[PDB]
Amino acid sequence: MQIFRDVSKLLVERVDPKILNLFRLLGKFGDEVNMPVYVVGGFVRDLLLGIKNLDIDIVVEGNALEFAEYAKRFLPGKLVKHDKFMTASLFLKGGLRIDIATARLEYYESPAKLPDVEMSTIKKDLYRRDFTINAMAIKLNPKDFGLLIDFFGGYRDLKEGVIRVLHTLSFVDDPTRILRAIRFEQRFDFRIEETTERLLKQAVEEGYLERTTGPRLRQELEKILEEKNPLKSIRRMAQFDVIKHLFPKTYYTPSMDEKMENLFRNIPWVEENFGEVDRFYAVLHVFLEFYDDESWKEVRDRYSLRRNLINEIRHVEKSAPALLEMLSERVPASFVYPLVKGVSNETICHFLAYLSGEKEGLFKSYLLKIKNTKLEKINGEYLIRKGITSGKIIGEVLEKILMKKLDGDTRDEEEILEEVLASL
Repeated sequence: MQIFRDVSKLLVERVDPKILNLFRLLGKFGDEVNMPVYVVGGFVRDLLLGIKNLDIDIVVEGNALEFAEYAKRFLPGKLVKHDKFMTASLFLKGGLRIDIATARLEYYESPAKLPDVEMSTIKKDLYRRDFTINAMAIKLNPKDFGLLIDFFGGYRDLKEGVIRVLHTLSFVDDPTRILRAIRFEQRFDFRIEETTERLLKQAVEEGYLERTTGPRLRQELEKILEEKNPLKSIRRMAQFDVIKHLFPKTYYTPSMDEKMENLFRNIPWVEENFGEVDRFYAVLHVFLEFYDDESWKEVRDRYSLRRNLINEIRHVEKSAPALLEMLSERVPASFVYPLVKGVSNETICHFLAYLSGEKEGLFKSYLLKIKNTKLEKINGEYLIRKGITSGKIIGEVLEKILMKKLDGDTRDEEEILEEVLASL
């Protein structure tokens, strides 16, 4: 099994020359300060897959700051230190930005957060990363420029479309990789090789997800949501029984899957007509239907959710059956007003998770009819106080006019006279 391979030709072929020359310079600085320099990770994966990947991620076997400082005086830019054991970024005025980190090992005392010491060679720094396809480096120092360093069978695992962990305790160490594996599985068209699959299942069914902290998990979750085909990933989690270990009161059923399918289908039509949609919460609107208060507080606290969220979910889960019936009978827009009156985009999606076909089509417009062509034109409360006093009664009036209007009457101030007649 080949570890070292000359990928020089491939780099000159695929990488922008302005940037290739930079990699060269960096290598050269490495020698001039006696640090081995490497580009690592996704960039190398992406190169070999022939996938554009612009950013530059540098690993040095030495002091990151020394190197960034040295680099800085030949590459005019802004040098930010960081809070990471030895991490810096040089922001070049030309636009692009260099990340620079010291090669590090991770040792795990428990299945939580690892000890780090720089006291690592590049080997150890690669050995601690998640999957073989992400654990590859290319050396930038002049004599070794364009050398693929692949300790773990990553090149081969690309050509076989495989997601494979680097050692046996990989999931137990960081159970966050359970979600990450699915994510890169759907992101390329990859499969989780047998052995690692078994490892994944053990970790899932032995409590490892619960043993990890909420925030870490949430973040890998949002990341899944922003990937290309989230629904695939979600179904993959369910295939692996992950969802229930993430949310102990949610059961992923053919019923839930349908809603979830409707959900995603309709989500962009909502970002389209209504603005930004937090996909994490949209998905929770479904996951968390029918949660009891204590099951909720447990989940609300583990992942850090808004307190009101259970209220909004409950509004949809409770009003959903009524909503279907109203869309069956082509009831007037005025009748679905109270259900969506001033609700979150996420709640909207959640309503859309229940429908398809004609009901979706109608509801979709009723919604647009509300978004716009809402909006009183002339009538204020103060257009009303010229003829009529307070107070609940004027508001009542304004909404009746709004409402007769939603079904729609294009003119006006007949509507007021018209409905004050109704009031008698």
